[PDB]
Amino acid sequence: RELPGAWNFRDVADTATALRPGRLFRSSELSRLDDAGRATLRRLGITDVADLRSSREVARRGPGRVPDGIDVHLLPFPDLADSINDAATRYMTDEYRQFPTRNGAQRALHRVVTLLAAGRPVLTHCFAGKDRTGFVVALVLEAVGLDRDVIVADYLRSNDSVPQLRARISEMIQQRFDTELAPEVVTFTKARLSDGVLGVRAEYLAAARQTIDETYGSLGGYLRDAGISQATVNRMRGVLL
Repeated sequence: RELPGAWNFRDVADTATALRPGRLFRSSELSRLDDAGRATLRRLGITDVADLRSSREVARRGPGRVPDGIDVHLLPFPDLADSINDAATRYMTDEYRQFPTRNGAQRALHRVVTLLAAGRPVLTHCFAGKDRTGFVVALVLEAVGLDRDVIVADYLRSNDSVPQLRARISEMIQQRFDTELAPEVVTFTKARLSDGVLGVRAEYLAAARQTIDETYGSLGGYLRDAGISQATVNRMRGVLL
């Protein structure tokens, strides 16, 4: 259930029940993991972490406080930083729209898939664990043949963490003279900590997915361009399903 010191944590198999449990996990950043959190990671058998945070985010928030025996792979993916909170919806949709072509997006997907295909239990995270992470996870799941509704079910679970993210942001702001704020905090604060910026919606993920088809022709063409072979996909399907 819990990963103490982090939030928005789950095994993807908790939702996508055709997956083997213990293979693909997701969460918020791990920069405040505590002793109980480190023990949870060891207990679950996670050997690899994919840290999708931008290097600014990593600089400010610090490295994931993981136990020994876990390889943290730095895979920077540009962050989402610069009553109508239809403005938040527009902004977020446009951010997702640009995900596929961001510098580092293909690199992150390539490494996550490569690790999974090798039989490594992997935890993928960014800052809030909902947008960048939600994109990468969704493509992984689609690559192994899961239906959209199952992918979206797991993606939307990040809405359950919105109160916890809000509390975390307030605490970061209180500590802003001790630790510089991650750039997304500033943008989310401007957006008046909307549920539209703190949460997720199926329209966001669908915008990114549409851009893959428009730019690369298909998901297969995106995966190929990202150095991911069908052999690797096949191995990943065998490991995950």
